[PDB]
Amino acid sequence: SSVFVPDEWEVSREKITLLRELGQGSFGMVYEGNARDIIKGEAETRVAVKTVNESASLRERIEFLNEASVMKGFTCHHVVRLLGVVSKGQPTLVVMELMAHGDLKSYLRSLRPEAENNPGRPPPTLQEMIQMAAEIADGMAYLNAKKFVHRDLAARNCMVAHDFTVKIGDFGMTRDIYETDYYRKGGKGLLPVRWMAPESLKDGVFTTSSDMWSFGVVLWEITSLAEQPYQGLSNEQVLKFVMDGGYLDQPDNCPERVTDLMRMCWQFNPKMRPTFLEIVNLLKDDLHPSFPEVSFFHSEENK
Ligand code: EMC
Ligand code: EMC
Repeated sequence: SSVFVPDEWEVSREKITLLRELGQGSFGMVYEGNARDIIKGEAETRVAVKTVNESASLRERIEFLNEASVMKGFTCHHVVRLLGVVSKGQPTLVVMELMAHGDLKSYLRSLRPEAENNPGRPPPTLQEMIQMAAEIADGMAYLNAKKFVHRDLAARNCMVAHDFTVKIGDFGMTRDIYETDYYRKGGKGLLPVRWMAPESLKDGVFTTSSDMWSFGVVLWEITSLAEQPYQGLSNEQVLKFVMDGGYLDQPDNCPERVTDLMRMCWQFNPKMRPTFLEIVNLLKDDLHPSFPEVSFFHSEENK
């Protein structure tokens, strides 16, 4: 059932130029490209362009476009957004905003003291960490408001803009440089075990509450510059540790307010964990002045 985006979201094919491949997405390759006159005030804009694999069935091709129509309804400064779609002709293209600094996991790793790709920037300050935290929690609040359960929130699944704003978004690369971030629990499916709440591991259920747990892990990744959670434990060990009530070690030289927030996320009982809106409420008093201008939290949409 092909459901198409509004006229405003259709992009003339001639306005998109694919430049190089960024990597694999759920339906196929993702490319970095240029889109002309796609954003007001900009003659050209760097974008990420998704396509469906040429081996995909018609059904999968239709599903690829229908998903873009869904993603079209996710409009929040703290969520990577759909800029447009070339639905007519082959191949169909879903144009997404390109985050200048890529995913958060790779960005954090580049900030390490001896990283070869170190931007010449210092690891995030307390202030920047709290800002990132509120942006992530805010985008997740928006998504949860849309009844979306991420199921794989992690720094690898967040992206960094040119001004360092962190947004919820990923192309669909479970298998990538981060394949090791997933494990076939019981020889079954690939699960992001080191990011999963104890109840998800034990019963396979995922909720916004399990998303909150993962959010705590993301905060932890910011503090550790994205080390592997429970790096000293094997996948099997992580399963037992976490199901037994274990959680990550409180980061060093980090305020009680922050570590406590992390501890709340890691509450064993999902019911005891904060909601994403509560997370933002908790950090709202010390954020960049633009925050109220763009957050779902301070929006008329937060109902
Ligand atoms: C303004 C809703 Hg993120
Ligand atoms: C990344 C500051 Hg506790």
